[PDB]
Amino acid sequence: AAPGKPTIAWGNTKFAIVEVDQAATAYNNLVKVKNAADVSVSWNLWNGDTGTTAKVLLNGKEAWSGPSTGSSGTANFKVNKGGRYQMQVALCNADGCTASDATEIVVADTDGSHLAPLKEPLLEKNKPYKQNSGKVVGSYFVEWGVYGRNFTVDKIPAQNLTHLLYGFIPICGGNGINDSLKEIEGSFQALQRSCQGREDFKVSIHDPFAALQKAQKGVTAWDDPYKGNFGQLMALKQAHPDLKILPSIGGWTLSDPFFFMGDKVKRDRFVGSVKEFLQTWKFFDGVDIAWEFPGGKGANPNLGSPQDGETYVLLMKELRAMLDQLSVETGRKYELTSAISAGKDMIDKVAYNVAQNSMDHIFLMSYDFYGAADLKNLGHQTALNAPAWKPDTAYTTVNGVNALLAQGVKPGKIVVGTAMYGRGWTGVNGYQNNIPFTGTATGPVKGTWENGIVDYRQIAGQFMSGEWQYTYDATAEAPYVFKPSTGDLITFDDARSVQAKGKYVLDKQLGGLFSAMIDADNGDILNSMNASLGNSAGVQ
Ligand SMILES: CC(=O)N[C@@H]1[C@@H](O)[C@H](O[C@@H]2O[C@H](CO)[C@@H](O)[C@H](O)[C@H]2NC(C)=O)[C@@H](CO)O[C@@H]1O
Ligand SMILES: *[C@@H]1O[C@H](CO)[C@@H](O)[C@H](O)[C@H]1NC(C)=O
Repeated sequence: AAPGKPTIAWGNTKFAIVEVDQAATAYNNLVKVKNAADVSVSWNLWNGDTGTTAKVLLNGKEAWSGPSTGSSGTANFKVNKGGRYQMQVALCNADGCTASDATEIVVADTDGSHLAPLKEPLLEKNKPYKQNSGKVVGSYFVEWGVYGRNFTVDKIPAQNLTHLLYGFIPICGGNGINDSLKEIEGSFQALQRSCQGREDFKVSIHDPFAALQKAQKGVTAWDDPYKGNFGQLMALKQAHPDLKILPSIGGWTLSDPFFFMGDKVKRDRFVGSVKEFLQTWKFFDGVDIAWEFPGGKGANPNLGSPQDGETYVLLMKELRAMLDQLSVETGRKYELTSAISAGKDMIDKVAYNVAQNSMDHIFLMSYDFYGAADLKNLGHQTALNAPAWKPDTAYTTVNGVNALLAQGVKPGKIVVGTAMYGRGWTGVNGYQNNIPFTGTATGPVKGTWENGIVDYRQIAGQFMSGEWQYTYDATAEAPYVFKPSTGDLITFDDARSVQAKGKYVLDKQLGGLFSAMIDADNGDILNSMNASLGNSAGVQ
């Protein structure tokens, strides 16, 4: 007679191709990429003959076979593809095979193949749009936004984006390499701990707790291998397979290492570490380079060289070559993008007409044109055009676009930036003709989280009532609010100025719109980005 029916032993059923060490702070130890997950199953036979061969089946296909030598057994084998499998133990003899009932096993991998889709309702004022314009609709999400801001990946209105950028991936390095981080309490030390035993100029993760270990919706079970932002982003990819999720390397305080990459030894090490990062974290779709900025004038006053423009072009070409190779190895398309200064002087330090051939999208940082760092020269921080009271204003969106086009950049490469926050001043005084910008300030406006910066959610929620004036400057295409009793003046984007940018993008055949930072919107800004680019209302 055929063997008795085996009973699968109670035991762990959750396995991982990329293993996470739960007691490690160094990135080198935190993540272990394997070629396959090590899976184990045991069984007992309570009734009948134990057979002569035991097999482990996954969805009916043998993953392991061995002699059946007694009433209990154990099998260890490898599984090289993530997902969920119906696992059975079968006992066989010459008279037949008898299979256990199925037990589901989970084999995790960093594409999120083991995760249920993270498909969350739109929150606040966000309304559904279809991504059918063919234009970029992008936004950055910041790693540390999950703390005080409480803005997690399940709050991203992901169906309303084509591109979600993750800020920010650091480049390893201590003294002289990441000195800009020392201005943020604890942050330089946090990077040194993440990078312990890891070569300078390789990428890492700045905050492994936020990125991988903090419990979040959909990744709360203790043995879920990937939690935090990365686990949720994997689940988000399962819900939105066409969303491009890009890691952004750099930003204001993590850009110092780029200034050393004129040394090809370092640049090669960096590019290779980016490839390894994308092979490790399969849910990412390419790389965004947020080097602030070639030539200097970013966070570090001691960095910047006339060589930086050449280094930037070489870096883009080598990144593209690495991504093209990764693409044909995987069958996937990978994107290379960069966030760049929108000032003409800064733009002209780089030959973007050359670099554009390596890049899918240029994220033009057409914001922060004015702010509390200068209390004497006030202006619109993210306007399309110059205002009527100063038509020679240098820092406008159009002037940045025009600087790129004049180099020879194709317009379809250029993604115009919108702000989901305001910048502002206090004590504005001595202005003429009811235009507060013609005055001078005494300090920064009180911020939501940081001095001189106010989330758009708070502008709409608190500063559009009471004593606050509201004015839309139709020449500049820029709104502003002003409280005369205290001289508080805030410059920001609203639905109308975003609409003007979207129409400008369509008219000039630009690439689309993007914002920083997604957590600060109440929905008004992203809704307008979508509508103004011609995306249809509804769900896809
Ligand atoms: C588009 C651009 O280059 N904007 C600059 C701002 O980024 C600078 O403010 C800095 O912003 C970063 C985040 O991007 C903060 O981490 C940093 O603390 C902040 N620094 C200061 C001094 O506010 C700004 C500084 O003058 O310069 C541009 O606006
Ligand atoms: C900007 O400064 C804030 C305040 O210290 C910090 O939280 C954040 O990491 C900085 N942003 C970037 C992109 O460096």
